[PDB]
Amino acid sequence: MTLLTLSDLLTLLRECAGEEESIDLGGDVEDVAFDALGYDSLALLNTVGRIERDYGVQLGDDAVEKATTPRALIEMTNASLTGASPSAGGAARDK
Repeated sequence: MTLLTLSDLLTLLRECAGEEESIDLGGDVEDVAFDALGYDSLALLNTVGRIERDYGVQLGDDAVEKATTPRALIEMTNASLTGASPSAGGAARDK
């Protein structure tokens, strides 16, 4: 599917919180922790849910844990989209 952007994660977050602007904080909140901008987790949990379903991402369930900033979630998503789904692996020990 299509990767993700800051404007995306922001709006979906905005919809979750119920704000009237994808980026109400202003803009200087791309590298600020969710708790540092005003997000708790419950809202993020919902937003992340819509993303995993809307984008169909699934690199790691713990991605939400490490995800402290928006660039994190977006990174995990963009990484999933760019990854183009997994494939187990393919070591080199045959012919």
